[PDB]
Amino acid sequence: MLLQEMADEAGLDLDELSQRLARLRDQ
Amino acid sequence: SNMEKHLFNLKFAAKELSRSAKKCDKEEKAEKAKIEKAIQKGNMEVARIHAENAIRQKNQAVNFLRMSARVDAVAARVQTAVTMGKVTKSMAGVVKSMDATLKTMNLEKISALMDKFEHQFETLDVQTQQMEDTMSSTTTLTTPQNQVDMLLQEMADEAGLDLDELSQRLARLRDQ
Repeated sequence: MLLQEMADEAGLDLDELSQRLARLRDQ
Repeated sequence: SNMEKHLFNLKFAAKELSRSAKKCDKEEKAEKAKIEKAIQKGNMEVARIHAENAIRQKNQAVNFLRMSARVDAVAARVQTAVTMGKVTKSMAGVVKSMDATLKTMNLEKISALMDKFEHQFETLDVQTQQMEDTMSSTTTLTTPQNQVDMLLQEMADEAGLDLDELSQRLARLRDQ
């Protein structure tokens, strides 16, 4: 987040995941 | 830089050749006068040497003038080059500056910032309206509506241009 913010400033472009993995584990 | 001083030297040599041609011209005049004042005394050789000297002065003068014109043209060309080079350097500088600025202050950042400006001042309008409502509610006894209306009507009739029972009836309705 810090890098993205400071890139937007300097002007140049560059949890649910684990939950879904848990879903798969339960499956 | 070096080109500038070299240009200065070129123009110096140009005007030097010019003044040298003028010097040769005035020397030609002087020799022509000396031959006049010498031929009167019956000197043929002295006149001859004076004459050839004058012709040499004239020829060298025209040559110096031609050379001066050439060098002036060359120096003018070099001046053009120097000025164009300064312009090019300045344009490169502003190009670098604009590149840095645009990379820093891009179009997207501009748009976002301007939208933020707009929304901020809309919020400020809301604030002003809130304060308007409150200030109009507070200072209401000292600024009735009927009084100001009567004043406006009277002063309009003067300047010449056209523009309790209610609550009692509402009370009647409330009682009904």
